[PDB]
Amino acid sequence: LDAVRKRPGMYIGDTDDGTGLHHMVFEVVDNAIDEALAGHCKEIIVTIHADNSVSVQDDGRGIPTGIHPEEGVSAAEVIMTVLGVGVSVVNALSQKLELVIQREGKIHRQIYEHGVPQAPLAVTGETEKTGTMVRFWPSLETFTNVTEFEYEILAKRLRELSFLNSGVSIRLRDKRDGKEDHFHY
Ligand SMILES: Nc1nc2ccccc2[nH]1
Ligand SMILES: N#Cc1ccccc1O
Repeated sequence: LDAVRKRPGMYIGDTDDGTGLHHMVFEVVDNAIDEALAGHCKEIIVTIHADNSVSVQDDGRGIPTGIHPEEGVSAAEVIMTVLGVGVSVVNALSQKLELVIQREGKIHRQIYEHGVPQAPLAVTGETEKTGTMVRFWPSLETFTNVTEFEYEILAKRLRELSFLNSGVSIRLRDKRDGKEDHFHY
């Protein structure tokens, strides 16, 4: 990930005018849509939190948790840390990122800071549900001037995605002012 950290703009887009900041969400959403497509209920929830973080939840199968035989860490950590630019870029450029995977009857959690895992992916509980959730706090060392998410920019893109990925439900929620949308074709 040091190649990303060296020139963030070349991977995510302009880090001063809001372009890159919003692209962070769209990259995560791309992965969440793929996950939702492979499951039964086919829904994603994008939430803008009051503290300027964003979470993306899917109801897919959960991304794989087993150890990657080459890399020697969880397959989930490989997705988050090894170079559509990929969600590893989002991770590298987030001051904090929380991953939650529900899969094979277990809840798994991991925290990253600036792309660095704070501990290995760990089982924290049992669950009947399946899916993946990522919440990320964009790094204010990287993203300047426009540091807050504009609802309308997210809504515009998610609407476009709902037509293309027809039969995937996309919910957008803003916890700052209560605004919400439900895109479903
Ligand atoms: N604040 C801060 N920025 C970082 C960038 C890369 C790795 C660790 C870091 N801690
Ligand atoms: N959110 C989300 C997500 C789903 C699958 C793989 C990576 C992700 O960041």
